[PDB]
Amino acid sequence: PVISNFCMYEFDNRIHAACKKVEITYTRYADDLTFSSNIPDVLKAVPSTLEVLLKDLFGSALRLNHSKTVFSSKAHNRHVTGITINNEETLSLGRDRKRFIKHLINQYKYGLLDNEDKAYLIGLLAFASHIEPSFITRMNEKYSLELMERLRGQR
DNA sequence: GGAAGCGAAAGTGTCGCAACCCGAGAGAGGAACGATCTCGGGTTGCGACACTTTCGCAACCCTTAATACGTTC
Repeated sequence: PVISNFCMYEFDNRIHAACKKVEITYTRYADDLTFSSNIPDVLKAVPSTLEVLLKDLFGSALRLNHSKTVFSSKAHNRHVTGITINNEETLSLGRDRKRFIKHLINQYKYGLLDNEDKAYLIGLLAFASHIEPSFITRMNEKYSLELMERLRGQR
């Protein structure tokens, strides 16, 4: 991981410098170049810049995945490295995952959830609390506070 | 990267069919010699197709991993 991060330091620096001028923010989770902006029709030229910079730096060793270049807007689904971005411009787990978690908690309510699924639900709830703290409050309201407290356990 | 099988893709040879040629022959006419149409090989050109070569998909995962629960690369 650290070698991979260092080998892309110059690429990250040059891409960030180019993107800040055109009001584009750039992040990379070591394989996922994410570019976003509020200016329309500004992200069209980003892939060409990426290709020319990669050819300048790494030659033919590192290449973009052209089948993995996706344009998205508020008209469609928007998720970055697993976190859905809402039309309200806030982080979310996605409606489908939230309904799955709700079903898991409902199954735990009637005692139809086994130990493996219970541990999976506890891990998912911790991840949700990290990502969507308001979802925990909503589940506390919907499924009562005592049920949630017994599900997460006590120290 | 690439077993083992197998099939795609492209190139090359081959082989049968058509088209024609050329000599032999029975004998039309009409009064003889041999016109004319056919029989039997033989040659050549051509194109469909079989055969030949190369490439590429992707087993396994090497001695050599860790094992609370969840996302991400």
